Amino acid sequence: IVPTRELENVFLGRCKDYEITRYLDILPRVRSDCSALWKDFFKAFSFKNPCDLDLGSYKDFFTSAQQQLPKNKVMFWSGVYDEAHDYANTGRKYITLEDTLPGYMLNSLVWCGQRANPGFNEKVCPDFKTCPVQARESFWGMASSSYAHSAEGEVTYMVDGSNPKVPAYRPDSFFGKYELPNLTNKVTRVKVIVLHRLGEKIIEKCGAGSLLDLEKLVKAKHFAFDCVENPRAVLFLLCSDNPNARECRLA
Amino acid sequence: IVPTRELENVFLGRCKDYEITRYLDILPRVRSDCSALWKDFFKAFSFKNPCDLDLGSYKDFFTSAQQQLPKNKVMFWSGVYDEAHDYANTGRKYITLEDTLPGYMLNSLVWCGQRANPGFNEKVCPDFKTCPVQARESFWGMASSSYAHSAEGEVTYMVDGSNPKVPAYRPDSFFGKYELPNLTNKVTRVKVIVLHRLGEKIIEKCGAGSLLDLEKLVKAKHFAFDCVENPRAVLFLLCSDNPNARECRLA
Ligand SMILES: Nc1nc(=O)c2ncn([C@@H]3O[C@H](COP(=O)(O)OP(=O)(O)OC[C@H]4OC[C@H](O)[C@@H]4O)[C@@H](O)[C@H]3O)c2[nH]1
Ligand SMILES: Nc1nc(=O)c2ncn([C@@H]3O[C@H](COP(=O)(O)OP(=O)(O)OC[C@H]4OC[C@H](O)[C@@H]4O)[C@@H](O)[C@H]3O)c2[nH]1
Repeated sequence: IVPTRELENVFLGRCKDYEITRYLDILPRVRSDCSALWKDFFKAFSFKNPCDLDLGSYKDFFTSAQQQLPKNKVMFWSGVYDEAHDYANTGRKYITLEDTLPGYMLNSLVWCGQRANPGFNEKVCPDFKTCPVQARESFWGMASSSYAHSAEGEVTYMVDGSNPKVPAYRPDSFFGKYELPNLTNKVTRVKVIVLHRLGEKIIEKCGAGSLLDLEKLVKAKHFAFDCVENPRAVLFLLCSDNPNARECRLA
Repeated sequence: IVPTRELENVFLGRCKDYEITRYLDILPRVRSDCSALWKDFFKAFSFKNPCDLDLGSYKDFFTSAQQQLPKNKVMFWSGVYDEAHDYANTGRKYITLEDTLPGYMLNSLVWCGQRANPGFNEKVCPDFKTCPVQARESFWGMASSSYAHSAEGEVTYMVDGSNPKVPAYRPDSFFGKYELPNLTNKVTRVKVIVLHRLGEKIIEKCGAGSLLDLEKLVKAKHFAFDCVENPRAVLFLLCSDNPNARECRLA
């Protein structure tokens, strides 16, 4: 795995771009400036073995970078990156982690520590299947935890109901590990959107299988629950990429 | 209008973000430094009255920032910003100006010259509706000229076929003034997509009115031509935002 070149300049430029021009009437600005956020992010991993991290490593960075999130708008997603982010629509309909400042800054980036100067590796990072899980998930797991902990009102969760190999809800996804269990009593309701991919066998349904497990967990955390499969607004987005599909037939 | 804050920092950050991380497998990198782009850009408007620009002003910036564009994937749009960009899909289906380095760096920014130090106005810029035509259009007009100049193969032009106040095709739009005249013999075909917004009345149709004007122009420059109104992939995208529209009735 190749680390991102010029990591600090990419971080600092995305940061400033965001601060001044991104999600302006959608998410609040952070108090800390871009240089103070870099200091917190860099110290989490710098000057240490690339596997020497834990879930507390970026704690100071996420405290500085966390934004209050708009009630009823927070979305989580598993196995449907593209469909969830198309539907959420750059913050216009829902917020995803990828719209928040830290999620926007680090999305797709690749970085790791080293002990020798300059304290990070610009040549290679290890396959993180090689590091303990708490190190491998130190950044995105704490991102998901801090994100979910800030959610208020109804939350939305979009899942894949057509994957034979991967249940729609599973406790070991980032959602199952970091998000569902970290929703606070300021959350009222979990609304599940199940994707039934076009022209494919339906593997999971509302009220059965892992959606029923998920329903039970939601009610045990004392929230309301509802679930829908291909609501129309979402079906039309699917149809846009596959217009000849049977499900998309008009009048 | 209020100008963008920290224009240099925004421009440089967006520049560096793009360079390293954006459109990597879709559009080539430019040879120039972010600092060398900023100098060409700033000198175009700095230390001048705000309305003192013409088509020529930004010439060096656009010569530096110009990327070779993927054959057949170049899209133009008039009056349908949001729908054209949703369908083009961040470069996956088509390229728009806003996906290229200069379009990305300046998209939605506001800036203007002044003559006293620091050479730009950080308080107020005129609605350039106060400036002469060639000064209003100095930047985006020269952007559109240079973009159109680099297209090869088929190009696609999406227009609004439902605006009673503005014809689908206009010789004085950016497309008629800056894009169409600059298509080279490397271009083989102009493919028009007419949008008919849902539950609104139909104003323009292929083969008639201003689209007929456009068809004759295109063929006289020796390009093939075709035209379609709400092709299904675009329709489904319109329906996803208004699923109750009668045009969206499912089988
Ligand atoms: N957005 C992102 N960019 C990256 O560069 C990255 N690298 C690792 N990850 C992690 O890999 C995960 C994708 O694995 P899935 O099976 O499709 O589904 P879940 O496992 O439930 O992830 C989705 C949840 O976390 C985010 C969001 O809030 C959502 O609810 C990323 O989420 C992220 O934590 C990343 N996530
Ligand atoms: N901020 C901003 N960013 C942009 O990327 C941009 N692109 C155009 N404009 C301005 O938005 C205004 C809207 O004018 P219209 O009737 O919707 O369409 P046309 O006049 O045909 O301009 C659109 C074509 O040129 C650009 C692109 O390649 C597209 O093909 C225009 O005065 C244009 O100068 C822009 N303004």
